[PDB]
Amino acid sequence: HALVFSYISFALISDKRYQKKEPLISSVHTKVKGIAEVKAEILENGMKKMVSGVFDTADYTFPLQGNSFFVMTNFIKTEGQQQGLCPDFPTARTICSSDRGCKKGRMDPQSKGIQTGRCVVYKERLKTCEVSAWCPIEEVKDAPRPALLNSAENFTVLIKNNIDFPGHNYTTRNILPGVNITCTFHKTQNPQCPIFRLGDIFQETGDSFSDVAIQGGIMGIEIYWDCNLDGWFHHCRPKYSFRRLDDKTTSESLYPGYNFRYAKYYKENNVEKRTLIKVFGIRFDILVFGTGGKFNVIQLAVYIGSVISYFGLATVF
Amino acid sequence: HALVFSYISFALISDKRYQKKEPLISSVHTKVKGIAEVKAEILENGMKKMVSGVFDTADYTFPLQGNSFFVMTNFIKTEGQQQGLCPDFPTARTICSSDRGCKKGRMDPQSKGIQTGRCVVYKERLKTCEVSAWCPIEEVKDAPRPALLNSAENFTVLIKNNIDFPGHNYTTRNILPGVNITCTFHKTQNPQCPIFRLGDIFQETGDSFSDVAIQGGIMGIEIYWDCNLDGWFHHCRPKYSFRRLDDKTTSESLYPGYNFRYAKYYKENNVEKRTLIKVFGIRFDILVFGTGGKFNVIQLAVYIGSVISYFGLATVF
Amino acid sequence: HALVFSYISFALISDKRYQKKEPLISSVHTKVKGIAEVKAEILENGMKKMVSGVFDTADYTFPLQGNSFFVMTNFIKTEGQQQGLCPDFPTARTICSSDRGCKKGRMDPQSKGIQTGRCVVYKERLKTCEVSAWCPIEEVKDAPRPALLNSAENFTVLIKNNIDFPGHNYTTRNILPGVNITCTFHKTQNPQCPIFRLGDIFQETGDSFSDVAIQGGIMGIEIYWDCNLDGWFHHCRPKYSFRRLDDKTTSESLYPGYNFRYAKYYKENNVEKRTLIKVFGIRFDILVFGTGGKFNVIQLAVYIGSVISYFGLATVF
Ligand SMILES: *[C@@H]1O[C@H](CO)[C@@H](O)[C@H](O)[C@H]1NC(C)=O
Ligand SMILES: *[C@@H]1O[C@H](CO)[C@@H](O)[C@H](O)[C@H]1NC(C)=O
Ligand SMILES: *[C@@H]1O[C@H](CO)[C@@H](O)[C@H](O)[C@H]1NC(C)=O
Ligand SMILES: *[C@@H]1O[C@H](CO)[C@@H](O)[C@H](O)[C@H]1NC(C)=O
Ligand SMILES: *[C@@H]1O[C@H](CO)[C@@H](O)[C@H](O)[C@H]1NC(C)=O
Ligand SMILES: *[C@@H]1O[C@H](CO)[C@@H](O)[C@H](O)[C@H]1NC(C)=O
Repeated sequence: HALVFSYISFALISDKRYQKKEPLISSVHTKVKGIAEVKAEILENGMKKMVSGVFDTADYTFPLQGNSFFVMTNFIKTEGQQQGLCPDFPTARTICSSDRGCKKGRMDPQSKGIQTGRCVVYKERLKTCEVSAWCPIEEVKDAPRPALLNSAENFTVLIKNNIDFPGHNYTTRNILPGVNITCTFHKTQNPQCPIFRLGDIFQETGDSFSDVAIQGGIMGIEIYWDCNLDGWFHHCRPKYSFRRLDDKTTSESLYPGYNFRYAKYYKENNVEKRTLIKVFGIRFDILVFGTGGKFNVIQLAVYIGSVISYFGLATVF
Repeated sequence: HALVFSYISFALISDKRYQKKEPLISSVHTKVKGIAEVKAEILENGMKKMVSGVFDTADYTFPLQGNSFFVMTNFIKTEGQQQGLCPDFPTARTICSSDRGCKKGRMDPQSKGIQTGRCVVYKERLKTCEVSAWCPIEEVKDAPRPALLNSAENFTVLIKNNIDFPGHNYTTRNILPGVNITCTFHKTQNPQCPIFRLGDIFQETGDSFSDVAIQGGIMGIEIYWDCNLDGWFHHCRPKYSFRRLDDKTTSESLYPGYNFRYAKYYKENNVEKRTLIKVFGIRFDILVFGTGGKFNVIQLAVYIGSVISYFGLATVF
Repeated sequence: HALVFSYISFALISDKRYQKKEPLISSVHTKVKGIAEVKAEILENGMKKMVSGVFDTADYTFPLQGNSFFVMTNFIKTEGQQQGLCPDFPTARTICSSDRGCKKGRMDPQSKGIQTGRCVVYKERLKTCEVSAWCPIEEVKDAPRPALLNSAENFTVLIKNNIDFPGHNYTTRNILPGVNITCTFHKTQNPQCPIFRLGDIFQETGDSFSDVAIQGGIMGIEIYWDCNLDGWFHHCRPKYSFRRLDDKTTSESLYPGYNFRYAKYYKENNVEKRTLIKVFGIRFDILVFGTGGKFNVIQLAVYIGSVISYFGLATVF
């Protein structure tokens, strides 16, 4: 009988039924470091071109917005586009035998322009449907074989997190004072180091960083706060985990990976022009979840409220 | 008497008091499709101008940041601005009879520059207060009558959501494998289709897409997760709803609609210049709320704790 | 004895144990107003330069993304950078006595380029390690003494918040209809005014706006919703508080303040060039927390469930 009430008291102790718990408030500030040297050969419009250059922080990333940041790992440039008419890029949907194959005004999800209803030669007696759009249309080409910014895994993101508990008067930050900032997070050797190498993140989740860096993906950093605001036992430290939020579908229809089309408008020869940059990379979403706990009498009097009935039926047997 | 305890047991079953519930973690990835052909006539500075051009994804949208994305539906361009002095645009506040009407250094919330304290002619013996700013000052003109990118309603946003339950070992995604991705969400015909036409969203909420697209607004996509992590009955699917978060005030003071001023800096003739683009559109905020539920003994022993007292008083009558 | 049951009933009344509480859904829309006149003298590469110009909304801010916005308060420009080789900027780590001091391919976290392994003169027989990068390398210089956009504190952010309670059928907005929008938030004189002067925010938190505006920081706006969805007593208004989320470390290693490196690519003389803008400012994170409360029988029958045991043991004494 009494051991049953020690099981109730156990449920209280271990389940922290005596504590009030409150959802944590998270603010995030991330600063990434590293530079990537890009020397590769890439064929554009059937002509080989040499891509050489250095990429510093400004060239491959922007500031954190909404608790997530992005790291361009690959890209494709289509310079000199300008408003006009041009034959769409040859694909199963763009290729026409005669003017009747193209319907004027038609626009297909794969096309970047509105059809003109006319069939015209793209190259060497091979005709696609003419469209109106930014010309010439970007190639329906795959990303470079090895990701141009393959060095991305060697980069290091420094994460600084500030968690607040409105219910209590308690606020704290990921980086406690006086810690040795020279470190690299390790599941075991540096569980509280806020410097994270990207390749390490991809290994922890068991995903090859290069593969994802070719077409892009969405990684995810989780920060757990099981904080105890009690004077007796008080613990409040983060728990870093890693999960690949990216879907990994691998189906043209579900737009696999992570990539977006960036536009850089400029004027040349009194003409309105636009360089189009298809950008691939990993987007890192930082997910911070917390629960603050303190001693509460009302919760112990309600838990007592249930335990006194449980006690009456326990004594009835 | 016993029917009272069947009412308690009912409250348990229907209220899921036996389950532990946990807040869901949401990651969002949105890819929008569609292109808008813009041919319209718009008067700038008293002179008619012809706006013709095609707008692809890159021209009217940027990537999702913070679980929300934006779709430019209208705009106004003020090309060639450069640092200098110019007479402010004529309005009830800018118009002066004499140099005494303007105070040097004064800046009014409607003005885009600091007054020079001098009264100067803007056009045809009509004087406004001279200011220092990007010159010439953007017209205090209304947005184009029909939204230039009125085609926006025909666009389709594909939403991909990944929800995780840290408490459990359970993670899932909006798009289950093998589904027919060729679809358009319908309240009844496609409750799980993640392709959403914008016009459909505006109809569901009962707002004309054109009206909002003229001056801009903030729409809102809600995704409900009432997931049951029990082995007996396990359900975990999203519930799409639509709500217009935009205020719809219609008062100059409350800055109605959604619009922002974008700056494009460029150099011409060894001069620093800036094209100013007032941008109008709908911002789409994706709100994902979830609750995961599993069987918990401590909660059933505490609910039992209350139900045994309720039982004692029920028997006392 | 009975006073004990009035203490239980008190815990019910004051703790609102009879109510079901639900987490609030927050949407935020912020429009900032103000313009800053920048006239200052700043030395670049050992030569004095005069920075004069006006800065309107477009020049110093972008739209809210993820419930936070940014206000550039200071900056440093490095115009004309272009891909090439150049001697790194002289610092304790870049300075070399001989070619042996530099290792080819080496890249240090402070460096913005990959070393060429060669020691070259930066200026006046003082040699740094040659690197490949955007040349010339940005100066390792401190921000301007008084923040160029020191006027930032006089700016006014208008915040418009829309909170929804999915559980109930209840939705509301920060700005109730018909209120006098002409106001400035005051802890006591305007607790519901949604116009916030920045300097006021920094004073409330007890931080000098100028100091933070020199190197940058992360401020934080909190909006409390302790809403009561009961018909008897119904209150649903926001509670504005201010907290400095910024860390304030003041250690080179922890990247103190708030600043990022922005890149503006342009072409000159058939050459690829890049103006680099180190941007400093305050990022304002808007934290909205809410709890909606209504009357619930199941919660009053479970609280009664605990209170009937508490009653039995109370009577046992
Ligand atoms: C990344 O760094 C490792 C050393 O940690 C090096 O062996 C490897 O070659 C580097 N890879 C790239 C692409 O820079
Ligand atoms: C930090 O740790 C590294 C070794 O990981 C050591 O070389 C360095 O001296 C330490 N610095 C401080 C300040 O403790
Ligand atoms: C949008 O598409 C519909 C067909 O679904 C068409 O009737 C309508 O004219 C289109 N409107 C615009 C502005 O493209
Ligand atoms: C998907 O559904 C459409 C009809 O809505 C049909 O035409 C198409 O063949 C289907 N595809 C698959 C793979 O089921
Ligand atoms: C800010 O405004 C105050 C008046 O409210 C004025 O006294 C002060 O000089 C202004 N400072 C700047 C930097 O504009
Ligand atoms: C708003 O209050 C100000 C004083 O703070 C007053 O001058 C103005 O007339 C008021 N406007 C309205 C519409 O109440």
